[PDB]
Amino acid sequence: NFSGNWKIIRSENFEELLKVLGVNVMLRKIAVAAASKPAVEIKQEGDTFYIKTSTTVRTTEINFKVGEEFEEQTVDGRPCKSLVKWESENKMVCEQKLLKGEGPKTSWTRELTNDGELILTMTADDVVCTRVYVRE
Ligand SMILES: [Cl-]
Ligand SMILES: [Cl-]
Repeated sequence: NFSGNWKIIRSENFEELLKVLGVNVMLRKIAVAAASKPAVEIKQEGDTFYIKTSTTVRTTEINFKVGEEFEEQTVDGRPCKSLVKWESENKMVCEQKLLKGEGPKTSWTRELTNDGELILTMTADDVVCTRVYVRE
Protein backbone atom coordinates (compact mmCIF):
# COMPACT_ATOMS: atom_id res chain seq x y z
CA ASN A 1 0.00 0.00 0.00
CA PHE A 2 1.18 3.54 -0.48
CA SER A 3 1.72 4.75 3.14
CA GLY A 4 5.19 5.81 4.01
CA ASN A 5 8.09 8.14 3.49
CA TRP A 6 9.49 7.79 0.01
CA LYS A 7 12.91 8.65 -1.48
CA ILE A 8 13.62 9.01 -5.18
CA ILE A 9 15.71 6.44 -7.00
CA ARG A 10 15.12 7.31 -10.67
CA SER A 11 13.97 10.32 -12.68
CA GLU A 12 13.57 10.62 -16.45
CA ASN A 13 12.41 13.52 -18.60
CA PHE A 14 11.44 16.01 -15.91
CA GLU A 15 13.09 19.01 -17.50
CA GLU A 16 11.38 18.34 -20.82
CA LEU A 17 7.99 18.01 -19.13
CA LEU A 18 8.46 21.52 -17.78
CA LYS A 19 9.79 22.73 -21.13
CA VAL A 20 6.68 21.68 -23.02
CA LEU A 21 4.55 23.52 -20.52
CA GLY A 22 6.49 26.67 -21.46
CA VAL A 23 8.63 26.95 -18.35
CA ASN A 24 11.64 29.16 -19.00
CA VAL A 25 15.22 27.78 -18.87
CA MET A 26 16.09 29.45 -15.57
CA LEU A 27 13.05 28.18 -13.78
CA ARG A 28 13.38 24.70 -15.32
CA LYS A 29 16.92 24.32 -14.21
CA ILE A 30 16.02 25.55 -10.72
CA ALA A 31 13.08 23.17 -10.51
CA VAL A 32 14.96 20.08 -11.63
CA ALA A 33 17.75 20.64 -9.08
CA ALA A 34 15.25 21.56 -6.35
CA ALA A 35 13.39 18.30 -6.90
CA SER A 36 16.43 16.03 -7.22
CA LYS A 37 16.14 14.74 -3.66
CA PRO A 38 12.52 15.32 -2.67
CA ALA A 39 10.74 14.30 0.46
CA VAL A 40 7.48 12.46 -0.25
CA GLU A 41 5.17 11.46 2.59
CA ILE A 42 1.96 9.48 1.84
CA LYS A 43 -0.76 8.47 4.29
CA GLN A 44 -3.29 6.08 2.69
CA GLU A 45 -6.52 5.02 4.44
CA GLY A 46 -8.35 2.87 1.91
CA ASP A 47 -9.28 5.15 -0.93
CA THR A 48 -8.37 8.33 1.04
CA PHE A 49 -4.89 9.86 0.51
CA TYR A 50 -2.70 12.54 1.94
CA ILE A 51 0.42 13.23 -0.11
CA LYS A 52 3.02 15.83 0.85
CA THR A 53 5.92 16.46 -1.55
CA SER A 54 8.72 18.78 -0.57
CA THR A 55 11.62 20.09 -2.64
CA THR A 56 14.30 22.51 -1.53
CA VAL A 57 12.00 25.47 -2.19
CA ARG A 58 8.46 24.15 -2.47
CA THR A 59 6.05 22.10 -0.47
CA THR A 60 2.72 20.75 -1.77
CA GLU A 61 0.09 18.90 0.19
CA ILE A 62 -2.95 17.20 -1.33
CA ASN A 63 -5.85 15.39 0.34
CA PHE A 64 -8.14 13.37 -1.84
CA LYS A 65 -10.42 10.37 -2.04
CA VAL A 66 -10.40 8.17 -5.17
CA GLY A 67 -13.47 9.10 -7.24
CA GLU A 68 -13.94 12.59 -5.72
CA GLU A 69 -12.79 15.84 -7.38
CA PHE A 70 -10.25 17.94 -5.55
CA GLU A 71 -8.13 21.00 -6.23
CA GLU A 72 -4.37 20.87 -6.64
CA GLN A 73 -1.78 22.40 -9.06
CA THR A 74 -0.34 21.15 -12.28
CA VAL A 75 3.30 20.31 -12.28
CA ASP A 76 4.01 23.80 -13.64
CA GLY A 77 1.97 25.37 -10.86
CA ARG A 78 -1.43 26.18 -12.33
CA PRO A 79 -4.50 25.53 -10.26
CA CYS A 80 -6.52 22.55 -11.44
CA LYS A 81 -9.43 20.35 -10.56
CA SER A 82 -8.24 16.70 -10.39
CA LEU A 83 -9.97 13.32 -10.28
CA VAL A 84 -8.23 10.07 -9.39
CA LYS A 85 -9.51 6.66 -10.42
CA TRP A 86 -8.17 3.16 -9.88
CA GLU A 87 -7.01 1.68 -13.20
CA SER A 88 -6.02 -1.58 -11.58
CA GLU A 89 -5.17 -2.92 -8.15
CA ASN A 90 -2.52 -0.45 -7.02
CA LYS A 91 -2.43 1.92 -9.93
CA MET A 92 -4.24 5.24 -9.67
CA VAL A 93 -4.66 7.61 -12.63
CA CYS A 94 -5.50 11.35 -12.36
CA GLU A 95 -6.99 13.62 -14.98
CA GLN A 96 -6.48 17.35 -14.40
CA LYS A 97 -8.60 20.23 -15.68
CA LEU A 98 -7.36 23.84 -15.35
CA LEU A 99 -9.51 26.12 -13.21
CA LYS A 100 -8.83 29.04 -15.54
CA GLY A 101 -7.68 29.12 -19.16
CA GLU A 102 -6.34 26.36 -21.36
CA GLY A 103 -3.15 24.52 -21.87
CA PRO A 104 -1.58 21.19 -22.68
CA LYS A 105 -3.47 18.17 -21.33
CA THR A 106 -1.88 17.12 -18.07
CA SER A 107 -2.26 13.97 -16.01
CA TRP A 108 -0.37 11.83 -13.55
CA THR A 109 -0.26 8.19 -12.42
CA ARG A 110 1.00 6.57 -9.22
CA GLU A 111 1.47 2.77 -9.04
CA LEU A 112 3.08 0.33 -6.69
CA THR A 113 5.22 -2.55 -7.88
CA ASN A 114 5.43 -5.99 -6.30
CA ASP A 115 8.88 -5.06 -4.98
CA GLY A 116 7.43 -2.01 -3.22
CA GLU A 117 8.61 0.71 -5.59
CA LEU A 118 6.38 3.68 -6.28
CA ILE A 119 6.28 4.81 -9.92
CA LEU A 120 4.98 8.33 -10.65
CA THR A 121 4.32 9.30 -14.20
CA MET A 122 3.41 12.85 -15.25
CA THR A 123 2.31 13.63 -18.81
CA ALA A 124 1.88 16.91 -20.66
CA ASP A 125 0.32 16.12 -24.01
CA ASP A 126 2.80 13.65 -25.59
CA VAL A 127 5.72 14.17 -23.14
CA VAL A 128 5.98 11.67 -20.24
CA CYS A 129 8.21 12.01 -17.15
CA THR A 130 8.77 8.95 -14.96
CA ARG A 131 10.04 9.10 -11.38
CA VAL A 132 10.57 6.05 -9.18
CA TYR A 133 10.74 5.99 -5.38
CA VAL A 134 11.32 3.50 -2.60
CA ARG A 135 10.40 3.53 1.07
CA GLU A 136 12.67 4.86 3.68
CL1 LIG B 1 14.74 13.87 -14.92
CL1 LIG C 1 8.70 14.40 -6.27
